[PDB]
Amino acid sequence: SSGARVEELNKLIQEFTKHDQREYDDQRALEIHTAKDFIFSMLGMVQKLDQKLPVANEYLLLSGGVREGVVDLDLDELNVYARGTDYDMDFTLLVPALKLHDRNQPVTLDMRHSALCHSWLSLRLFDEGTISKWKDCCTIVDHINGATNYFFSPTKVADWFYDSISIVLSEIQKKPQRGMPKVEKVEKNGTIISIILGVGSSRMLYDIVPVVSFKGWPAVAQSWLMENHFWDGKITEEEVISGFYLVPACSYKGKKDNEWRLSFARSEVQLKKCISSSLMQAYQACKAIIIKLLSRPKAISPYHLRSMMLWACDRLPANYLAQEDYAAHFLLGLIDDLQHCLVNKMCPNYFIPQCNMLEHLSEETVMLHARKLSSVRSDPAEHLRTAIEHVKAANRLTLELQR
Repeated sequence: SSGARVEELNKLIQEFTKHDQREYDDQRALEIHTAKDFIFSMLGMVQKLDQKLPVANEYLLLSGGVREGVVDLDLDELNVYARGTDYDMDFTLLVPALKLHDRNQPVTLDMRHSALCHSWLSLRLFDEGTISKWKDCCTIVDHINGATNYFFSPTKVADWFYDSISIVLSEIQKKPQRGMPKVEKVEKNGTIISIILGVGSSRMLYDIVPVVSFKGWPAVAQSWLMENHFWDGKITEEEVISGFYLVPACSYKGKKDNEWRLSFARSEVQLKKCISSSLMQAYQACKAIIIKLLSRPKAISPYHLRSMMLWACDRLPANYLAQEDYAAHFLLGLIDDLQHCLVNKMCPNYFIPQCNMLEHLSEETVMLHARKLSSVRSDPAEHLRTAIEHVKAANRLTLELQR
C-alpha cells in the first residue's frame, strides 16, 4: 500500500529532523555569542583602520554558511568545509559596505550590461568624499567625451575587505592571547572571506560577505508587490519589503569585476516565520539528499531548492501545507519540482520570476543531474536513510571534540 510508503518517509523525515535541528546548551550558547562578539568587534576595528565602512552599520547574521545555500551566491569554485571536521556551527554575515536609499536606485543601478537579477553600481553621482573614499575599489572608466564613471567593483572590494581583516587580525596575534578566540583559518574564497574561530569546546565558521545595502524594494521586482502571497496577513508587509541587497556575484555572462547580484536575504528571514514546519522539514531533508550527488560539475545550489520551496508556498493553499502528516508528500513534491526545473533548464527566481537561475547550466550537465535524480525519485527513503547517517556522523564528530 502506498500509504505504508508515505508513513516510512514521514518516519525518516521526522528522524532526520531530530538530528538536523540544532539545540545548544548554556555552554555552547555562550561559546557562539563570544565568537560573534569577536567578529563584530573585528569589523569595528576594520572600520577604524580605513574610514571606508559606514560608522552606523547594520549586519545580517544567518544561521547557515554560504555553502549551505542561504544566500544567492555562486557556490562553484568554493572550497568545501565539512561539518564536524572543520567547523561545528556555521554562519554567514552580510556586511554592508554602502548604504543607499530608494531614491538612489534609477541613478546608481546601471543594468545596461547586466542580465536579470544583476546590475552594476555607479558611484558617479555621489559626493566627492565618497568617490575619493572608494576610488581604489572601483573600476574607473574614462571617456573621450562625457563624465568619467566609477563602477563599484565586487572584486576590488573583496580584496580590500580581506586585506583589512588580515591586518586587524594580525595585530591581535602580536598581543598576548588571553580571552581571544583562536582563529583557526582565514581565507579569501572568491568574494567571500571565511573565518573559523575556536571558542572553548566548539568551532565557529563565519562566511563574511561584503554587501551593498539598499533601502526599499527593487524596481525590477515591482510585480512581486502586485499579488497576494502566502505571508499576506501573517506578517506585516513593511518588514518584508523594506530593503534589499547587492551580493558580490555575477551572472555567467556579466563582468566579474563590475557585476553584483540582487539578494533578498532579509525578505526570506521574515518569510521563514510564515513557512510551515512540515514543508521546512521536507526542505531540509531534500537538501541533504540532492546537494551531495548534484554538485559536480555545475552544482544546483540549495538556494535553487529554497526558491522552489518558496514557490510552493504561494501555488499551494495553507490547508495542505498545514497538516504535519503530509511531510512525505512535501518531500516528493520538491523532488518533482527539482525534476521539472532540470528538464526544462528553468528555475525562476521567487522575487524576480523572469530570471532563470539555471541559464548558466549546459545541456549536458543538466541532463546528467536529471538521470541522477530519477534514481533518487525511485527510492527516496533510501537516499534519506543515508543522509541521516551523514548527519549522525557529523553530530558525533562535533561531540567528540566537545567532549
